[PDB]
Amino acid sequence: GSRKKIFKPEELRQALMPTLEALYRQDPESLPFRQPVDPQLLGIPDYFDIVKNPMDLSTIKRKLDTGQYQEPWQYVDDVWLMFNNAWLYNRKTSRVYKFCSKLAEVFEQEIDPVMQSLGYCCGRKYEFSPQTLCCYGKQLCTIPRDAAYYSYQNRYHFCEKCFTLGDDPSQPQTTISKDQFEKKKNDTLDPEPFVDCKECGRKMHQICVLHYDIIWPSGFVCDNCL
Ligand SMILES: C[C@@H]1CC(=O)Nc2cccc(-c3ccc4c(c3)c(-c3cnn(C)c3)nn4C)c2N1
Ligand code: NA
Ligand SMILES: [Zn+2]
Ligand SMILES: [Zn+2]
Ligand SMILES: [Zn+2]
Repeated sequence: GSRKKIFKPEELRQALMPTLEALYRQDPESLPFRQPVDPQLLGIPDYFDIVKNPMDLSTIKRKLDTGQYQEPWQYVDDVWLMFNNAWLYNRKTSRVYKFCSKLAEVFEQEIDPVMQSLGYCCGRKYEFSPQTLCCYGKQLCTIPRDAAYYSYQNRYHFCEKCFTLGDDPSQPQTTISKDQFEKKKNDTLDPEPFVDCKECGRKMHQICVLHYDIIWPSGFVCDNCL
């Protein structure tokens, strides 16, 4: 009897379908996304080499219609899987890529009040900005958002101007082949991390619900469960 919130299918369908309809309403931008990708019909036979888990509006609608989502973040995840597949497969200059970006703008403007009506802090999946990275070359030096840099193992980073590795003064350093590195751009957004309400079990964002002047020695409890 731990007060876990169980979402019934009709609750999720009634709340979330208007956000899906807002995407469907976009003409022309929803047109590439209204049906499952058919690589042979479209003439893109390499599609499933790149996209391992396809997703589209019709599949999301069917999942809502048949109760396949236990909680609304799974719906949010499917919407972003659809977007991320298209941003990966298609070139930035292509119409499908640009249409995807329009759909994502619409979704971000629709999802927060809907998720709030379901008891959540908001519906935003990703952090607002790429995290600032540390540059190994200098001590002061850091890599800001949208900056170019080099990275081995997604661990050790050098800004391009600075570009014998170690992560601690006592750690014996190792020589790594320069240009074993990959050049990257600091433009990736990570998912906003969660904390679960210990009563209802809802996943809430740490940044949304945990404040600099509040402690939770016995565990986080959301506003509606207090
Ligand atoms: C998401 C899916 C697969 C994908 O990642 N890239 C892709 C490449 C070529 C065509 C389409 C595609 C498929 C179906 C489509 C369309 C495009 C369009 C369409 C309408 N206007 N424009 C520019 C494309 N309508 N339909 C039903 C497409 N989209
Ligand atoms: Na265009
Ligand atoms: Zn939030
Ligand atoms: Zn540097
Ligand atoms: Zn709660």
